[PDB]
Amino acid sequence: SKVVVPAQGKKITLQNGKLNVPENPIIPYIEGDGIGVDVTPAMLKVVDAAVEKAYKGERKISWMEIYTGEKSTQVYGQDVWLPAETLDLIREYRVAIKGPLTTPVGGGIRSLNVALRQELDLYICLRPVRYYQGTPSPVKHPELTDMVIFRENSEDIFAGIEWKADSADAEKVIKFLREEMGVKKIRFPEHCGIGIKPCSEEGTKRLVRAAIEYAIANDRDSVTLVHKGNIMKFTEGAFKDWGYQLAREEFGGELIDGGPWLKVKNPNTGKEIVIKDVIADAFLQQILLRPAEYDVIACMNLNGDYISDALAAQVGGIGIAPGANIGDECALFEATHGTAPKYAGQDKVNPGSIILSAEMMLRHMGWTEAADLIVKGMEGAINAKTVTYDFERLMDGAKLLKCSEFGDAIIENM
Amino acid sequence: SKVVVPAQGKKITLQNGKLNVPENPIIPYIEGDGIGVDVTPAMLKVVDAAVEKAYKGERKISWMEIYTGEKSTQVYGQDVWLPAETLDLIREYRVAIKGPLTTPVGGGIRSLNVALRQELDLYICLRPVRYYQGTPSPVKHPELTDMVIFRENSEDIFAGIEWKADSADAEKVIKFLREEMGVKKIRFPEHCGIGIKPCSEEGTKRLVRAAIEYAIANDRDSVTLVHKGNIMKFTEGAFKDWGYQLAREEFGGELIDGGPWLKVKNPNTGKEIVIKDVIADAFLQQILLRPAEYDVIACMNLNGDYISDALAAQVGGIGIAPGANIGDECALFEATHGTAPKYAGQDKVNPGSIILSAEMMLRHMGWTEAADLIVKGMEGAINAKTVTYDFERLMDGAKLLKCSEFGDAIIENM
Ligand SMILES: NC(=O)c1ccc[n+]([C@@H]2O[C@H](COP(=O)([O-])OP(=O)(O)OC[C@H]3O[C@@H](n4cnc5c(N)ncnc54)[C@H](OP(=O)(O)O)[C@@H]3O)[C@H](O)[C@H]2O)c1
Ligand SMILES: NC(=O)c1ccc[n+]([C@@H]2O[C@H](COP(=O)([O-])OP(=O)(O)OC[C@H]3O[C@@H](n4cnc5c(N)ncnc54)[C@H](OP(=O)(O)O)[C@@H]3O)[C@H](O)[C@H]2O)c1
Ligand SMILES: [Mg+2]
Ligand SMILES: [Mg+2]
Repeated sequence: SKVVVPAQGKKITLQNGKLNVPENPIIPYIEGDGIGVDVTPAMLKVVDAAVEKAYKGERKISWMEIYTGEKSTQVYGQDVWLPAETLDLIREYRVAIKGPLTTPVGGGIRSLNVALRQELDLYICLRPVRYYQGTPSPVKHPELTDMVIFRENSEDIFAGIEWKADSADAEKVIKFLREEMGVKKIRFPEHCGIGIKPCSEEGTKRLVRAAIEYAIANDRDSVTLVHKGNIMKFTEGAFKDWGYQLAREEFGGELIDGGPWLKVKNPNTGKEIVIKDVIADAFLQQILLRPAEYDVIACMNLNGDYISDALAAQVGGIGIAPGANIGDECALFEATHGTAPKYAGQDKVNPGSIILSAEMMLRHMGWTEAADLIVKGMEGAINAKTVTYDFERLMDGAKLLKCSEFGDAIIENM
Repeated sequence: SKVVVPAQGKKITLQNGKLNVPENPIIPYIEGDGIGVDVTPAMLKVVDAAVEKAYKGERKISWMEIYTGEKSTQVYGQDVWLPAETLDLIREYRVAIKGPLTTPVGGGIRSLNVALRQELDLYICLRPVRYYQGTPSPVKHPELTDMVIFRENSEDIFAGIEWKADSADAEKVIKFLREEMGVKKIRFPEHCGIGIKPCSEEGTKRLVRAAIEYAIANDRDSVTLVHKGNIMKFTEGAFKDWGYQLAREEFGGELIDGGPWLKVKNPNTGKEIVIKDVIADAFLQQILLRPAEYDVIACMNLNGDYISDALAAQVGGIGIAPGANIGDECALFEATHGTAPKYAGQDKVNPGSIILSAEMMLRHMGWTEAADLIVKGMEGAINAKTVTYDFERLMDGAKLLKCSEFGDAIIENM
């Protein structure tokens, strides 16, 4: 079983919290299915470029291609979707990036995107949403949005703990719930599917710990812990409580008058981070209406997904939203959208998303220089309204660049 | 125990599917907590008015006040929140309307709004969202939105089947799941809260049956069954399947090419209703972006809540959104927002919501005449931009009417 590791580079090492990043590291990349094949090459080009421009030849990346999804079955024999070589390599190599993956209906396989995340314990799904100036938006003021969404990745209904309607198993479960648990509340027990939803002190606390720290480090204004927690009192309602607990405990939360909101004092800055909560259904409105009062946000798995895609449409770029799956031993950055099964190979989709994800990646390695070079190029291209189809078609005379040509525009604006 | 039933009217009867509505019916109303006290009187005024104007004195309503929430404890002794007199009366009287209710933290009581709905088996939460012309909206084209949200009310995580983190009970459940069910997937079993999520053939099918029928009767264009069903395969993924099944089965769905979408032929009209699906997280974007392609929509409990409040902010009026809880033996219309615990008694909040809900109510009784009178008055007031605070404060010189005065403006525009 083999992936040709490049003879040109050196592994990144995690020397106790410190990510030791060499000058020529091996960073693995999973290509993708559909436009993964378009998108990815645009990414490598702009990344390699940002690296040349910034460090004037000193540093560079030995990209190692790994396999997952469609390609895995082709390379490893169709029956293999997520081989382990891939799981080790991400762990071992420390930082990895990926294009879009598809999960095959038919053979009882759960979401490949979620399989990677759960398996590698990448419990922090980091999703930042902000308005690049000149991006055609459906809302009046897309510029008021600049949020950093911290979504729990290892729990919630998203785990995959469910028994099919009428299976002997679901059947056994209902017998348990009613017979033993006293659940006189499942409305129609016959042919009823059951899903399970967990929330631990551990899972929520480790997530919030991460979120507040991001706030302190980047001097953010607040941390909003969202939860549909007045109905789900012991899962979501406990998300809120443990989060507040943590802010008080580990960070020194002072009460803002009669509660429940806290105050965390930013050591490095003197400013005080407001720790507050907002119920999920009411939050979905608050973000269209008073979006300038939210900054960093902590969520469970389900709401995090919903809030990311909701916030990403208002600021236009559903096609340019970046994402990171972060855990303790490694990290996996990714493209947050499909490949569009009709567009593959046509060199037509917006390659923004994967590009910003590499931007996030490059920043995480400590190459802050190549990072803002990429983001500046991005704004350059967009502002010059010489953009890709998805944007071009809502713009008053934008030049229509293809995927690759767009990557180029980014290099031209660095 | 007593509610003074009015000597002035006659009960509505449900004579087998046909709602026999007298000329002077007794329609019960639950006032509300906080602005329930503002809002409600505005409603009764405009309703009584619509009824005078339309039927020229012939018909009228003997309003019977019932009790739930804060008021219940006052009238019935504080310890009683949802007395049964109230539960019978709604059933017996057939149609009831309500203001906002609050649920007390502290005494282990679940949501009063959800208690009523579950208890009376009002399994259809009907939530229509459309743009009244002149309502200050945060999106560029709030006018493209005209959806009728059919949300499942008796199932989903919303049932209240959960065991607190660390309780002996949750503890027993985890032992079951891992020991007996082979669930090597609850990430941190220690101090983990567990919620339960069911979905029956029965619950989803009865909901979709209702939704499509609404489409046929009102000549709607399509029925979008939404579901986060590629991760929740046996609850949400089964919502989708059973729904399609129903459309094929009971309504005669023909396939649109290679699937999965169907075609239901509107008997009364010749037009063909498209039955399609959209995954939940992708739907939350599609509604900001291509909102004109969605019409009627079927949902489970959780997504229905999220989609209602999401759609209601884009079309501005989060404060004017109406709602209906419909079941087989009775129906309960309601105000879909809070009372704002700082605004109560100040005669300041927008009374739209409760007013439209009575509009919906009046329509359901068969008084289609009083119904569009109210909605025409509504548009009149708003268009004349002589509106309430919440609207007035985003309008270029609107006259600032108080709650009551606004009710009046509605009567002035009929
Ligand atoms: N993180 C991920 O890798 C990820 C996440 C979710 C789903 N997927 C997958 O991708 C698949 C493809 O099918 P779908 O079409 O149903 O996917 P989808 O991702 O929901 O599609 C979103 C659509 O919006 C537009 N948009 C978003 N990405 C764009 C881009 N790169 N360039 C231009 N405009 C963009 C395109 O509109 P048009 O289609 O109209 O051009 C695009 O196809 C499956 O849905 C799913 O397995 C992958
Ligand atoms: N269907 C229901 O009866 C229902 C549903 C949900 C919650 N509630 C309850 O109501 C409570 C009150 O607290 P909350 O303030 O947190 O409630 P909330 O309903 O989330 O508050 C929404 C806020 O948006 C604005 N808005 C919505 N209703 C309005 C109206 N009638 N007039 C003018 N603008 C309007 C007001 O802004 P400002 O507050 O800034 O003025 C309003 O208070 C509890 O949240 C909850 O138990 C009742
Ligand atoms: Mg998602
Ligand atoms: Mg709601």
